Amino acid sequence: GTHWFVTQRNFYEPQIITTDNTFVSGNCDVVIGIVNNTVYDPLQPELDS
Amino acid sequence: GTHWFVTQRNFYEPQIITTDNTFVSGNCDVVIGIVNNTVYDPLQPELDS
Repeated sequence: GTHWFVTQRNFYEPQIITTDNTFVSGNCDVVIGIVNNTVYDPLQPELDS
Repeated sequence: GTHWFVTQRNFYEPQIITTDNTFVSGNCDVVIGIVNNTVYDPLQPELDS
């Protein structure tokens, strides 16, 4: 109800959405039901730090 | 005939060669029939930030 988490189908283990846990394919205008959220980039703070 | 791609066996989905889709093992003088090409590194362009 607040933030989108990634989890396995056999158990519930909250995990933050990241570029390592997701794959970039297609655009947002194809998938039906796609939702908007913030994908965390682990390299973003490393480059800024 | 232009650039080498990494695609699935059951489906043809051209994708640029990157360090995430492959792993470095052995050398170039062992594997038979190896070809020369360029591997895209996502960390190289991010160095400007």
